[PDB]
Amino acid sequence: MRILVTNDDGIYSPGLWALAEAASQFGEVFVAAPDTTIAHPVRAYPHPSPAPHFPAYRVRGTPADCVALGLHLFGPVDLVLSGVNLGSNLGHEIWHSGTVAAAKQGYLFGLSAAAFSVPLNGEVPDFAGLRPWLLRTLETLLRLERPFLVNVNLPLRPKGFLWTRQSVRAYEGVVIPGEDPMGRPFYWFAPRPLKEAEEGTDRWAVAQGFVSATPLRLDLTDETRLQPTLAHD
Amino acid sequence: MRILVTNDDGIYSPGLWALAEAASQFGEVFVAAPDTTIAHPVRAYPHPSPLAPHFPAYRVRGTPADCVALGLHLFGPVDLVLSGVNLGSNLGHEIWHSGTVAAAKQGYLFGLSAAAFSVPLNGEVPDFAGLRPWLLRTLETLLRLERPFLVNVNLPLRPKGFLWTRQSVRAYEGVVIPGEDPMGRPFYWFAPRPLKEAEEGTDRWAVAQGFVSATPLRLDLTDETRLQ
Amino acid sequence: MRILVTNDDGIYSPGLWALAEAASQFGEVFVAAPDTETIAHPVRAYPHPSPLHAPHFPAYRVRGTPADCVALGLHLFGPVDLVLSGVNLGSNLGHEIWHSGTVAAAKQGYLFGLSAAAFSVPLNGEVPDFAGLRPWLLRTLETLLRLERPFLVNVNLPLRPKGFLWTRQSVRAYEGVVIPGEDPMGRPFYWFAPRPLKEAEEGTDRWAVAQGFVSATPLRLDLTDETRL
Amino acid sequence: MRILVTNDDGIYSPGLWALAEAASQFGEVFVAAPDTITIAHPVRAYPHPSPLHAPHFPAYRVRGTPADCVALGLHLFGPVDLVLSGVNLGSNLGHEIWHSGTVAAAKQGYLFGLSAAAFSVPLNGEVPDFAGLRPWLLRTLETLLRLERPFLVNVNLPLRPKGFLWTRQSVRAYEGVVIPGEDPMGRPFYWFAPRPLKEAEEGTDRWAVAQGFVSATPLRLDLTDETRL
Amino acid sequence: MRILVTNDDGIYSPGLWALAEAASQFGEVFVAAPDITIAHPVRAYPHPSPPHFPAYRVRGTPADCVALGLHLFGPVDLVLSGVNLGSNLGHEIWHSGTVAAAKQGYLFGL
Repeated sequence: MRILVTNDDGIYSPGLWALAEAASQFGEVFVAAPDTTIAHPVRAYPHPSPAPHFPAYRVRGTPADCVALGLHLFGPVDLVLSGVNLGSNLGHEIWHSGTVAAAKQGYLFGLSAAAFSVPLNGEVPDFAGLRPWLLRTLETLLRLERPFLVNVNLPLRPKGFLWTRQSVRAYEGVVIPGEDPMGRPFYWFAPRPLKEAEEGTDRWAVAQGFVSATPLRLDLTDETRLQPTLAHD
Repeated sequence: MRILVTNDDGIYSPGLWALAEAASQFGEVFVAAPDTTIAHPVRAYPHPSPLAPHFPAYRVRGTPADCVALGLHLFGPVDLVLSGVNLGSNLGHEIWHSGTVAAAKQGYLFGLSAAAFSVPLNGEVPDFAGLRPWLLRTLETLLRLERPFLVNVNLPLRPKGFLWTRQSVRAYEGVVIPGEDPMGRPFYWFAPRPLKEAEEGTDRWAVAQGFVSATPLRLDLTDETRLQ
Repeated sequence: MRILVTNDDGIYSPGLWALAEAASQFGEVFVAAPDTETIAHPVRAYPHPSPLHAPHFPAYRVRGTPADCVALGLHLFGPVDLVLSGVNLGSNLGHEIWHSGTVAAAKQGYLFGLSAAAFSVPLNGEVPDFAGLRPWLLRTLETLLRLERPFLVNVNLPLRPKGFLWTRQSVRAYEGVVIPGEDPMGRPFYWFAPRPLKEAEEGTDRWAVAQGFVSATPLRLDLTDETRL
Repeated sequence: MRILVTNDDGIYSPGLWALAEAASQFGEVFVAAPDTITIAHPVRAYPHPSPLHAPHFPAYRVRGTPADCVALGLHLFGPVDLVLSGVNLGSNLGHEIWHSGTVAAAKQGYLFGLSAAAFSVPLNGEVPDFAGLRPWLLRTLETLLRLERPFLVNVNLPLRPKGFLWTRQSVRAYEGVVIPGEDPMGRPFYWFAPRPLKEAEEGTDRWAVAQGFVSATPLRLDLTDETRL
Repeated sequence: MRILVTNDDGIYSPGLWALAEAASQFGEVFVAAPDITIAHPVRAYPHPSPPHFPAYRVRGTPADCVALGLHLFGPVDLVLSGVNLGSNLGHEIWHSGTVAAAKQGYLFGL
């Protein structure tokens, strides 16, 4: 099988190259990464892979742009992988994730897809010690009914793997006033969750030391509110 | 009832004032809007509501989410968070990265009822003197629902109805066509297009039929049918 | 003559309309601003209903940068004599002139061979009154239409101008102030609060505005320092 | 002498590390580059281990702008005698100098007193061979270290250099070419394709790199056009 | 495409799997089989299918299985009911539970 690897941090992110080297254990691997709805032009320049040579392209566009060009230039492609993003993509963060959107674009194009992320701020992800678990994870996804759309968060030092649901929490909008060093006022926006992540959620799983894998949906409709509204006698 | 009003087009967008005006008809309106992820600092300066009655307002040099948190601290408590009226649609796959929708969701995450308002664009501009009747009718409907609620609303340019809808979810084809600019440089045309037409009952379908579209949104992106 | 007016705040900026209105009092205006707020690239525009009817002039919102506006403007209303850019809601003084979008549109004008002027009014805290500034804008636009053309000026008008003043760019030195801190959550960070060593000195644009005088600084394109060459 | 190095492509660009290594041949090098305003703003910074195989470099990745890096670095490392910025992937010639992030960081170095330079290399197409360019960065740095301090220079190295040259910025007039066109869907749009009236002169930075010579241009901060003042 | 398969004989009928298996030869299959219009409680239970198509045993009627089938598995493009051990011809069509399930499917838009 053939795999397209992209991300949203750039063609130089070591997480991009760690994902591609790991994807290569299961198939032909091709890379298309970002430079940084309507028909637009996209410039794509061949990029030499800094490991087993991977045909790569540097795209002047969005990650979704990469997936589309990556399928054109490298088709056929059976799977679309996005990451590994330097930074988590858990709970409410899934919504806005660029990494996730890349995988979602692949699913919308009919392929199977998965986003991979690791937490930042402090220690940098050690990709050598993460290779085993990256591999294990890929081996599992590859045993799912296709196509699939999955969101993966790997902790810094994984001890396991778990299928998770998204953490969904309420917050109290904390606004704390303050003044900068030179006198100018401002507001410190810092929302705190009203409770701890329940077990079974992606956030929990990563805090316990497990690779979290969440199957995503494309439909945002709240049918439990819609259906009753649409009913008649 | 106290209503916080915001958007993502800017304190200067007419869409924003059309909505605050319409919301006033149901309660005391407060406005907080963007100027143009974790504990971060944000600035906010008073702003005179355009002249229409006066609305306490603020321009926030941050995100629509910041506006919502900043509005609840500056005019709290609040009963409802309305975001829009956005100058561009927010149907289907677009809901995902909607700034307008982002603001409303923020209010929801704070225990409040919320709704985003969008009017389709890229051609002509909306007439908010004509849209007002449909806006009022829509708010009136929303306010009868059980609280809290999270609804996404799209209004066609000149509406002739109203439908509770579901999100249009469609598959695509990665149309990539080679080409060069009249100057000589090569490039790739990316033109994604849906494998089919929007279905009856979806938001996209409703709007194309001249109807206002109202979709109740879920916060959980988890696909439970692939988890169990 | 014919005058193309743009800005970088967007087609709904009160400052854009104040400048077109203030311009139409010296010629035919044509607006082309970004609705969005260097190799052949697609650019589209849409007729936009201008809010000015005294007189009414053709407008366009462009899905592109301020520079795209200038270009599309010149092809849509060509030929044009003067390119105006502003009024920016915010100042564009001193080091700010470097990465200023407002100034950039005017600059793009000059390279297309026209005369150009960026206008800006300080903000932060209070909003300008374009009603009261109209006198000074007009007086300011007379002064520029006199100048040997082509020209490229950067105008800055205080909130309440009490005079004019041809000026020079303030070129101060700073010390990089950095203080450790920690957001409410206990997280550490650093405040990077740069502050100039001395005050603006007379003749400088920043000084002019502090005095209540409209500042207008002619600009040079060549950043080359011929002395050390 | 101590040297601070940064860029705008990020802490992972291999150009940041080639410049840093070339710098190390002249003194102690410290790095602060983006993980990826004038009012006091918060800036995060985290220690970042240098390359696995090469001299050890004390470095920091910062969640801020290149200018922020110059400031945080000076606070975390500095005293520093020189601020280097690059090697930027892509060039920074003629008009580009204004809206260049690379030049920007250097510029910030200057405003702080310290001497500084920016290095850029033409990209798009074939990537640069930093091992083949090392001899030229070393050659270039030797020359800049002779100039009287403080100084501020912009350097562009072609892919395969064959000389050096002290240039002046390549200024040129452009024409707003606007070809009408349509995409596949059938949608209409305007192709804005800016094009210079005449090839860059000589002794200009753009001209040199075209011949194959490294270019270095000393820069000014003052944008005022005195002759009209 | 995706397919929902049920019957009115129960989850152990060979007919049901002989149908699910033939159904999988054209798309993703999901099986929901048995154990009024007013709102009634329905329980389904994860059931191991004997290829491998996800399945459920539903403590409910066949209709219930199509309803539940879609909510726990759906969306879906087609409903299949059977194979029923026993014919459903002529006058018999009127009261067939096998046909009633496909009917519940059509009335649902599939």
